[PDB]
Amino acid sequence: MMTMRRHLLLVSNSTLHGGGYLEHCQEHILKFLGAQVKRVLFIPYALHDRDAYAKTARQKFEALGYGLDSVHESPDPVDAVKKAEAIFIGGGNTFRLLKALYDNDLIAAIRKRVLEDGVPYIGSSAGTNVATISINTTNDMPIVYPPSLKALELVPFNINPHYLDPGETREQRITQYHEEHDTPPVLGLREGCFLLVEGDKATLLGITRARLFLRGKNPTEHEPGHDFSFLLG
Amino acid sequence: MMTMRRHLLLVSNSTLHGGGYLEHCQEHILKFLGAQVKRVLFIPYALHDRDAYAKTARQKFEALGYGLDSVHESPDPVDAVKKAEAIFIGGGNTFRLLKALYDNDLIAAIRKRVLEDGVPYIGSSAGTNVATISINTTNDMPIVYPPSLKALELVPFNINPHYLDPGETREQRITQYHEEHDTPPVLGLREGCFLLVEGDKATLLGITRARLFLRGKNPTEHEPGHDFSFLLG
Ligand SMILES: [Ca+2]
Ligand SMILES: [Ca+2]
Ligand code: NA
Ligand code: NA
Ligand code: NA
Ligand code: NA
Ligand code: NA
Ligand code: NA
Repeated sequence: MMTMRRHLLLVSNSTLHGGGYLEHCQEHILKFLGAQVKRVLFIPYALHDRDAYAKTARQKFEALGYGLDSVHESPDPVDAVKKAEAIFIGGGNTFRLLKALYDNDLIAAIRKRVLEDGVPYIGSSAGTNVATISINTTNDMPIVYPPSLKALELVPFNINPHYLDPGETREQRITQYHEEHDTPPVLGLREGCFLLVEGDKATLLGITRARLFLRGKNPTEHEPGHDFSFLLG
Repeated sequence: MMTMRRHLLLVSNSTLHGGGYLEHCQEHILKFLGAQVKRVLFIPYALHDRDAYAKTARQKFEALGYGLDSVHESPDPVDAVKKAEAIFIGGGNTFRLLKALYDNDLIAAIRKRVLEDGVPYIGSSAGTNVATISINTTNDMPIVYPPSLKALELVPFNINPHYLDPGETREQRITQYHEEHDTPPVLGLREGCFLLVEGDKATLLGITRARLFLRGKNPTEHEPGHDFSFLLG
């Protein structure tokens, strides 16, 4: 099941304005990866300049004591995922990222490595969206067309990153999704939120609150430290 | 060709805050439809409560002197489009609207009625997006998955409605689209803009400016009255 195998750190936003790349989440990255991970595999596909993206991510991970391989430098991305000790999918355009995961045959390979082999997964922004059941609640523009909005399904609910309190407001847009048939919960992570998933346990971390939307129900609001395990099953 | 057959009125936004539904565009609706049109066929699919939407649109069109039929009350939507004297597609969620046009077999039927038979088409917001080549530059959330982002193709360029001057800014999001291969121009219509297309002529109307994005180029900015015929070919 998920109990001994799933490890996810799902970050809303990579950079606090004025802060460094991954700075506000760096302590929980260290605790999450530990020293049993030596190199992280980065997926840069959400941004167009993958070389510049990978160089940026590498500088930060090397500072934290990890090597960084970018899948876009491997001749065989599936093999790179097969060998990964940890996977980090960064932010950018969520549709570009999801289409690239399908185009490179990485949906099944990443799900396998994370949920079957127990490899830790870090997402930020678009990379948090693609950890979820689907990208239905992204904020991004549909600049390309993936073959489905279904994503890695590492968790069975949706996430709206960089959730924004009151052109439809964010809650209005999420309410329309919940007009659709049988749609799953939508966890609104504000900019300072991250969700740590360890097996069947999920915990809100960071310094901002998260707003939980359920179909047909009034949203319920949740403080850092909040137990979200019930969203997993 | 388009010269004697295409008639489009593409509105960015249906309601100015504080104003009435379609009030800021009502003079150009009257001039566009004339008295040779007696009834308008409404497509309400962008919103969930289609009955309430149709009642709202009908009140406004009846005030302007037109009957209003809603396709969602016809037993055969294709037949309703075949018989329409004019088509109005209103705002709501663009993905819900486009998927519903495909689900109801209306993409080919509306293109035929407008571009081959010369029936006038009015779009607002989501209904302006679906008049274009594709919905790649919508602002809306992907709450459902149409089978393609290709739309009615009544014009060969993209439109970003409710364009917003400086979470990626609007220009940043459009610039990412133009990182993609061979993407067409993106006309940014601000809230007060509408585009009148008559055959091979296109004219910006209203009381706000429009910002034109071309792949690899600095955006060029355009005053009401501006001739956009070059975007059509
Ligand atoms: Ca997003
Ligand atoms: Ca839109
Ligand atoms: Na994004
Ligand atoms: Na694998
Ligand atoms: Na999601
Ligand atoms: Na909309
Ligand atoms: Na037709
Ligand atoms: Na468009």
